[PDB]
Amino acid sequence: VEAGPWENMAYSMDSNSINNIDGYISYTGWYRPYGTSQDGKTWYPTTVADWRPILMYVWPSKDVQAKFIQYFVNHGYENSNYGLTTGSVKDLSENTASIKLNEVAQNLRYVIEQHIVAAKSTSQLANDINNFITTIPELSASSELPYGQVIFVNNDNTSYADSKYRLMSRTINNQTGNDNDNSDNGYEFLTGIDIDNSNPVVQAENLNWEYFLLNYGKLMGYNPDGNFDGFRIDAADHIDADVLDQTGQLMDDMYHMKGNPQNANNHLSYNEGYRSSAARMLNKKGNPQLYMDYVGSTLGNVLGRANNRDTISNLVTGSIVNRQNDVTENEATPNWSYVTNHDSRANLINGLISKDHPGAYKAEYANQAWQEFYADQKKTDKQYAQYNVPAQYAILLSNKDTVPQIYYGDLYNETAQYMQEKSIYYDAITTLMKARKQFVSGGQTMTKLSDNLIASVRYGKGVTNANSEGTDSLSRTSGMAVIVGNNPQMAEQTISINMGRAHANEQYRNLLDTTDNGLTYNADGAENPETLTTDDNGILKVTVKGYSNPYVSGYLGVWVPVVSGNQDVTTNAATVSADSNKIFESNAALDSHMIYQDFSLYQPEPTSTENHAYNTIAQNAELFNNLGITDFWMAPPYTQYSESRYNDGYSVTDRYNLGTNANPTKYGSGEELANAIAALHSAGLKVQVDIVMNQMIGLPGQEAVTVTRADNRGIQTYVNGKTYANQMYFAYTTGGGNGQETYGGKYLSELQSKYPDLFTTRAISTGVAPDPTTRITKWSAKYENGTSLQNIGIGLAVKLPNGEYAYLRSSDNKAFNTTLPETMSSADYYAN
Ligand SMILES: C[C@H]1O[C@H](O[C@H]2[C@H](O)[C@@H](O)[C@@H](O[C@H]3[C@H](O)[C@@H](O)[C@H](O)O[C@@H]3CO)O[C@@H]2CO)[C@H](O)[C@@H](O)[C@@H]1N[C@H]1C=C(CO)[C@@H](O)[C@H](O)[C@H]1O
Ligand SMILES: [Ca+2]
Repeated sequence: VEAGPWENMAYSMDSNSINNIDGYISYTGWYRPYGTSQDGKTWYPTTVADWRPILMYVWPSKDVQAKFIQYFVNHGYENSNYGLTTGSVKDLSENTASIKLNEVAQNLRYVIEQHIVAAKSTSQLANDINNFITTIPELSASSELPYGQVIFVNNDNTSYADSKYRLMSRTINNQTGNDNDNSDNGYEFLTGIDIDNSNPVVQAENLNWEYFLLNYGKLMGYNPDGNFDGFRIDAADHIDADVLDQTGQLMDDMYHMKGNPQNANNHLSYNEGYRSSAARMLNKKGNPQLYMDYVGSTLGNVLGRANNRDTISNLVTGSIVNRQNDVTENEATPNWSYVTNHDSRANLINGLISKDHPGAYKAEYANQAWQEFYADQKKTDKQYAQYNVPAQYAILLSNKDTVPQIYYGDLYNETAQYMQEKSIYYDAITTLMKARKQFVSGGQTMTKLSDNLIASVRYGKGVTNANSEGTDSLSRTSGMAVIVGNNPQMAEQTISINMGRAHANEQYRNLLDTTDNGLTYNADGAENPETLTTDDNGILKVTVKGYSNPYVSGYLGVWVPVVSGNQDVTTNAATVSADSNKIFESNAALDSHMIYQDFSLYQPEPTSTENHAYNTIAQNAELFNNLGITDFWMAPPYTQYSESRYNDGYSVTDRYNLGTNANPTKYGSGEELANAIAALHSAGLKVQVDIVMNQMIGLPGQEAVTVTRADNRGIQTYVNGKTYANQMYFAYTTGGGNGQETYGGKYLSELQSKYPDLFTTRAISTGVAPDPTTRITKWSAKYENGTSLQNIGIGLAVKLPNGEYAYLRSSDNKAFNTTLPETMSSADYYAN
């Protein structure tokens, strides 16, 4: 038998003629048989270009084999001379005899080869195979059960991808496991390939990564200054909280923060979270990072809505700090707060999209939403945009026991080129920002006046409460009164504001007041003059009413002491702590800080080198200082997934490549980053990097992994009554770039030498220390909890009829012996 069906065997038994992922074969995959035939008699050898889809030759069961035959005969491949018509195959099924189905399938092969020769290509065949796959539940992508995630699990078939660790949802107070707080503590999975931050080797790699960022410019040989001072921690509610302990440990080891509030405050770190249980967690740990406060939502519900506003009293209570009469130090949870951030603006725009492209797929256009938003922002009767933006900032910037965070997109038109266009709110917000540096310090009292209308008073540096004498020389000339109403039809009336007994018989300047059309900064259109003077007890009598304009819907008024010139009420941090077990303490020295978010998701790509965000912030370094900003939050500077929607930094490909001249990020190059940070340092600011330990989206390398269908907590779940566990999945899991290759684990030896305690301190979740003996030069499933569903499908893995997976040895892959289906391998099969 020199010519025959034995030529269905693979040309060679290796990767050169058989598609495989880690040795495992796919039903969507292709192979090169030795030869092919269009009639059964004449057989021709393949060249290197003549490959065929495996679904012509092998199937997961007799049922699918019969449905393959039936489908192909019904969709173009009918031929009565080879026993293949719509009624000859109509009654085939899984119960049909095996040799009969094999014979019918062999005849179809000949008819397919006739089709191939008629078309001079396999293009139509490839399309028919893909179309057939979608009609089988088990072969299509829909087998993975949208929408959600899968967890990677242990299996001897995917032994390389095994793990002892994968401790899922060890988040916030659930570090130990054991959720007995009846409170929202967050969950492991968000979106993309979830990094196992429970793995000791990964925990060591995070410390490496953090050390790299903290010494960036030095280690790259760029600007020798220009290294990051701290961290904004992304997705802190969705990572094993061990890494929060270990970040704090590293920073304390490097910079000696436990002793000195000065050292702590110069290396400010803060955790992104939308769950109040994080406050408790951080307090128990001595506050290694700042807790993200929820006063933004309160500000939006009370001042920002069009109609159905919450009562003005919500501003005193609706926060991690009660500010009805806040006259103490070191008691409040050290926190950071915001009027807006990049996600808040995004959720506004991404719901305006739902009206413009109604229920449709977004991925395509919608700058029309922004044109609508910009127009709406200028209107009195706003459809979509936030009301009372300046008043929201006035409250945020005058609040005690917090580090306020200003949003780039509230100072600038965020979809324009970087810092090219100022927002309508630039004047109001920057006026309040400079006034903060000059005036706000001391105890806070928020007094309700008429169900709408609240006076928020700060008593000045060294003035603890309303009855105190001043201790500081600036006590007399410091403090602020912020008047905020949220009823645009409020009756015109007079009000009495207690400035404190330290401010008796004192002249106060009208810093900001409301007019018919907007705001005034020299009392021009207002109900009050340029200056008012307190009575003998320090009460200020002021006139107020409802207004309706683009800036104010209700009332906004701000009063500060009359001063001889330049003033600065920033309190310098102590060089010895009050507690010593605490890292951060909510006091006047922390309250003197102020964060600036430098980016938006809707920031454009730069049209020139001069429009690179890093170059623009190098140019404007002194402006940020002049505005009273001392803590610069920079966007994630990492290399991005090319097809990510916003190009923002969160969809990470390479943790260590922050951009080159040839291949910059959205924000610029690494050398530009180093210069930018040095420029900010020269202006007197500290700067922190957005660090993203939760996920890496868009790794290019595929890996054969064993997976189980899970909810966002990483526990197995059911979807419309269906589930699966221990299924083979050909997921995109492997990569990291040349940055990970060259810098991954590079500084673990140095860290071990300098700070041995990093790798002997046992983590709470695991009970073992970070492991510096393995370097992560490349990411793979072994260091991953799982992934969001990748639209590939679960039932493509080729199992043989005996039950075992089909495997192909190939130099890298030596887990098992080579065992392939008889149809494309066994000479002994074809001998019969
Ligand atoms: C995008 C953001 O998603 C997650 O935060 C979610 C909360 O999980 C979710 O509960 C909701 O928060 C509200 C909460 O439900 C409610 O109790 C309270 O009254 O109000 C909350 C705010 O309105 O919505 C937020 C987001 O809108 C994660 O916790 C965040 O880490 C995540 N942001 C990060 C992470 C990624 C990568 O996944 C980036 O896409 C994003 O830009 C970055 O900021
Ligand atoms: Ca996670």
